[PDB]
Amino acid sequence: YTEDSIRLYLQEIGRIRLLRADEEIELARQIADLLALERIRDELLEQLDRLPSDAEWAAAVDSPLDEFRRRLFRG
DNA sequence: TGAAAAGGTAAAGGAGGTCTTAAGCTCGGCTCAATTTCTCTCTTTATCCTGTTAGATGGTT
Repeated sequence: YTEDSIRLYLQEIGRIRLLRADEEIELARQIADLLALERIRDELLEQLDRLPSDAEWAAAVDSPLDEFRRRLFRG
């Protein structure tokens, strides 16, 4: 039960293991997928002048709402 | 009826206000160089935004 705040942040950091290069490549692919999906949604926002619903966004990707949502989560 | 006793009138003179000029000034207008604002352009910075590919991976006092 330390009072220092920086040391607590450093401990919280140390509870996470460094990535490996293959892990970086794998995560980078999912990040790119998320970015493209976000760009599409942004297009729906311009078309709808409102936030698209997950169903409309899933419809914009021709994807089942479950599959789409899980892909979004992974990203 | 005579006689105070007050009340008038017509002057002279003064006191006071109101007019007239010779001397001088200074004051505004008029011109006319001689310039400070103003308002456009025409730039020229002042400020903000985005990106950067060797590898790096837990503090100092």
